[PDB]
Amino acid sequence: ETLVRPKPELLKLLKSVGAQKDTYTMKEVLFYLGQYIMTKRLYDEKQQHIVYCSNDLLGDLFGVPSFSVKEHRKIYTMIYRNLVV
Ligand SMILES: CC[C@@H]1CC[C@@H](C(=O)N2CCN(C(C)=O)[C@H](C)C2)N1C(=O)C1=C(C(C)C)N2C(=N[C@@](C)(c3ccc(Cl)cc3)[C@H]2c2ccc(Cl)cc2)S1
Repeated sequence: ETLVRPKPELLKLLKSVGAQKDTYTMKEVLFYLGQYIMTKRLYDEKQQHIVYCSNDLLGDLFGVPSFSVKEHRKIYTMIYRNLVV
């Protein structure tokens, strides 16, 4: 539905997992974010609800060393701090 426009650095991250537009639905952003987390192993097998993104571009952009996958609104907050008109 509605389109969001990533800042350059987030756009960089999305493109590193094969994205090729300037604008995306939130659903597409989360798809690519998932791909990025899985292909970079940004988690620990013993804690499957936590993304560990400290010392990764993703942590720089989201401004946190880890976050919970069950905390959806905060995930949207962090994405929105990386969005532009
Ligand atoms: C944080 C990633 C977690 C840890 C392990 C792995 C997982 O369950 N498995 C399944 C079990 N397994 C094996 C080897 O059998 C592996 C450990 C892989 N895993 C995931 O697959 C998850 C995924 C992958 C598709 C990325 N997601 C999850 N919530 C998902 C469904 C999700 C959560 C929140 C929101 Cl808003 C949207 C989607 C998705 C995801 C997507 C984007 C972001 Cl930023 C965070 C999470 S939980």
